[PDB]
Amino acid sequence: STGSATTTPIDSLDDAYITPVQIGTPAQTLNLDFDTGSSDLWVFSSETTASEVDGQTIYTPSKSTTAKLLSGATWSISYGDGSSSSGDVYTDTVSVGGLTVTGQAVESAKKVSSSFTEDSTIDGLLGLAFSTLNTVSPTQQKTFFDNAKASLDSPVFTADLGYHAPGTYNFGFIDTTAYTGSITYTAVSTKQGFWEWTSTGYAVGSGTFKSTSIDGIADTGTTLLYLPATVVSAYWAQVSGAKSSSSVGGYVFPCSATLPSFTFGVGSARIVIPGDYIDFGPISTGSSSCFGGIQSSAGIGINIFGDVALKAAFVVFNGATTPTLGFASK
Repeated sequence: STGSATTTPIDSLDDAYITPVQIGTPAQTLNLDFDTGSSDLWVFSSETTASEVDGQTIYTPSKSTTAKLLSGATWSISYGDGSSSSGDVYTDTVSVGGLTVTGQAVESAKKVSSSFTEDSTIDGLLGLAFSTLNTVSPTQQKTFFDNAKASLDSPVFTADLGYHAPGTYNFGFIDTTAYTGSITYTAVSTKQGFWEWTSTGYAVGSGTFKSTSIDGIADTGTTLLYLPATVVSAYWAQVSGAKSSSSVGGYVFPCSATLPSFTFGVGSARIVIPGDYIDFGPISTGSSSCFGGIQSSAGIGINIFGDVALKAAFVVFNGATTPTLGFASK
């Protein structure tokens, strides 16, 4: 089997991407944030504290003839951005782009943090990291991909995120028309539960490539590119007037600037992030100070190849017995 679904930016900045997901019988379609940095499929629901729902579409398990309470199971998750959610668990039928999993754990939120409430466009998350990170207790549950894997034509999914435009998540096949050149594959460590890999270096604009190993995670659920402070300083030094602002929470730059590109290495291959992908717009409405899309990972504890990086590539998440990651230009 295979599946193919379009993923759509939630706003004009590509702050996140939503993908429609069918849950239950009859189907209830929710728009979920596919997150290769976590491993829980959780949704706003009829159980979510009413004051914490503000415009989201909810899953109502009592209206699904295939929903079953997973007795005694609870979940609770905290994300790197400080947000969180928790609740109980159903199993139900879940379909993405024509690919169906029966008995998928659907984590129903009883509580969500303010950031989730305040974002009316995201109805929940669909985790695509390794199932070892799943938070369900006392019996850990499998991700949608893990459940689908054996049925897929090939044990892979691909992320093809757009810049200020829709893109595609495919399951079970590689669309050879979706990228240019070849796909370069690189080793993955699953030791921390992430799609963790090592970039071979970087360049800023038309500058020379610096060969240096940068361990980080391919994370579709993180907006920005978070890299070591040395790398980030080298980038922003090429933008007149750019500075790190403790008050704002990162590097800012004059909105009148033209940003240089940023290249990262995948083995001997190179992925170029155009400068415009690095612009996250005014820090507040009407400001002429703009927020940068490349930020320091110092104090995160890990480097994160988030959407800024991934949307410059066609990315293969290869879930073979020994997982790997592939990157192609597009």
